[PDB]
Amino acid sequence: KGLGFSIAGGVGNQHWPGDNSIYVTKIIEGGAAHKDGKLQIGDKLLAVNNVALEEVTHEEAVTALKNTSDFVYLKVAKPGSGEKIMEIKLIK
Amino acid sequence: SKGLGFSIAGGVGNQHWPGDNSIYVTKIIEGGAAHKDGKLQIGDKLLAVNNVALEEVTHEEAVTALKNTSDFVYLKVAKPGSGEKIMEIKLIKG
Repeated sequence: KGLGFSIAGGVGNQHWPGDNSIYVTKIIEGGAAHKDGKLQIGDKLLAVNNVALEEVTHEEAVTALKNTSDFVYLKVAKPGSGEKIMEIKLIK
Repeated sequence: SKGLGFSIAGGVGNQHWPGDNSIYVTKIIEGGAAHKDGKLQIGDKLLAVNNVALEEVTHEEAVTALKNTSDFVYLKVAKPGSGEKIMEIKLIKG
């Protein structure tokens, strides 16, 4: 990053007991994610580009974030919403 | 994200055959843009999508290039056999 944010969670690395989801835990100031403004700390990462982030390890979630091009398509759910999915496009 | 009517495989870190990083067409949907145009074939090696070279890239990158396409798409493609090596194939999204 790159995109200026950090994540926690993953299978075998649960951020809440019993939940395998990836979560944003840190958003760098004046970084790509921040400058856009849509992404918030606590948001669940559903998918990066065409790679689903449900039931993957933390390492796979990082790999998925590296192997975008400069063009990034994030799918995200806000904590306690819907389920409603939201798309966030970002440039590295 | 897909209206060109085909799927790919291969890529750095996701080789279709050992040692081979190339992107290959592995599926073509009957009735789709690729099918109705008729030039693209299962087995074909995909070299570019518009401005994006696909020589030594991850599968995620190759997919992403095909994701960020508009109405008219330019594909560069390597055909085996006795013809010209590179074929360009332009397609309209359905």
